[PDB]
Amino acid sequence: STGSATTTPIDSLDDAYITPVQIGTPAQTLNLDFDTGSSDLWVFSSETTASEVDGQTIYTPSKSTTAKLLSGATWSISYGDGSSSSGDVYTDTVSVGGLTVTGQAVESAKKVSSSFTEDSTIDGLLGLAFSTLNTVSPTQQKTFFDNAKASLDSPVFTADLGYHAPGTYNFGFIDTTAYTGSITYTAVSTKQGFWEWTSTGYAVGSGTFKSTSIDGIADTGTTLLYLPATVVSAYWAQVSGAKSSSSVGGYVFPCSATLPSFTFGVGSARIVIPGDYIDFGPISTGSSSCFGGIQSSAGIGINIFGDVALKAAFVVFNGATTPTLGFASK
Repeated sequence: STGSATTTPIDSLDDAYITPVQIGTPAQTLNLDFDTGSSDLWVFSSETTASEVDGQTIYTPSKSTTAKLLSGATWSISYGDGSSSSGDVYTDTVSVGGLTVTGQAVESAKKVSSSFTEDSTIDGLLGLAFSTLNTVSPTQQKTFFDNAKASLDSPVFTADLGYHAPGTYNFGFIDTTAYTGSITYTAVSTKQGFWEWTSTGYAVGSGTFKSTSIDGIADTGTTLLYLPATVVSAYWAQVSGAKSSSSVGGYVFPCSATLPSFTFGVGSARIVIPGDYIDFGPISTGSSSCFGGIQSSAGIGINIFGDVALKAAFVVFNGATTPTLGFASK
């Protein structure tokens, strides 16, 4: 089997992407944030505290003839941005782009933190990291991809995120028309539960490539590119007037600037992020100070190849017995 679904930016900045997902019988379609940095499929629901729902579409398990309470199971998750959610668990039929999994754990939120409530466009998350990170207790549950894998034509999914435009998540096949050149594959460590890999270096604009190992994670659920402070300083030093602002929370730059590109290495291959992809717009409405899309990871503990980086590539998440990642230009 295969599946193919369009993923759409939630706003004009590409802050996140939503993909329609069919849950239950008859189908209830929710728009979920596919997140290769986490491993829970959780949804706003008829069980979510009413004051914490503000425009999201909810899953109502009592209206699904295939829903079953997973007795005794609870979940609770906290994300790198400080947001969180928790609740109980049903199993139900879940379909993405024509690919159907029966008995998928659907984690129904009883509580969500304010940032989720405040974002009416995201109805939940669909985790695509390794199932070892799934938070369901006392019996950890598998991700949608883990449950689908054996049925897929090939045990892979691909992320093709758009810049200011829709893109595609495919399951079970590699669309050879969706990228240019060849796909360069690179090793993955699953020791932390992430799609963790090592970039071979970077360049700023037209500058020389610096060969240096940068361990980080491929994370579709993180907006920005978070890299070591040395790398980030070298980038922003090429933007007149850019500075790190402790009050704003990162590097800012004059909105009148033209940003240089940023290149990262994948083996001997190179992925070029155009400068425009690094512009996240005014820090507040009407400001001429703009927020940068490349930020320091120094306070995180891990480097993160988020959407800024991934949307410059066609990315293969290869879930074979020894997982690997592939990157192609597009």
